[PDB]
Amino acid sequence: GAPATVAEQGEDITSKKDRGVLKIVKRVGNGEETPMIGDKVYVHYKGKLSNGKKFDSSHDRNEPFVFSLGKGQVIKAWDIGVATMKKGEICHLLCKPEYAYGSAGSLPKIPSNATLFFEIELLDFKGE
Repeated sequence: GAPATVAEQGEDITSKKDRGVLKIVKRVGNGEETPMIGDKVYVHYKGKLSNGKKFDSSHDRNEPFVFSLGKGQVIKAWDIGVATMKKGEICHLLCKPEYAYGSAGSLPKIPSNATLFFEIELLDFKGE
């Protein structure tokens, strides 16, 4: 499945190269511009435990998820991963617990020490 494919083939985009955040681009985005730290980023996402269990999707509500890039409003894996995306890009990310919810987890959806999979679409980003 997609999570295994990221574990096997994904690019390690962490600075530490600890395989904490692994990435596969699934659809190429527009041009060369990526969001800057502080930009408001607008994403659609489908989130799964690494075992394939769906835990969330912005599409069910048809409400893009919006956050300020690099501000720690989201799990580290997203601050890292989204910063590498172009507008219109879809990627797959596989995220070790150290870059997600750690040993604490986020019950009831996310157990302790969970690796998370996301398919993320960067819909847009704004200066503000």
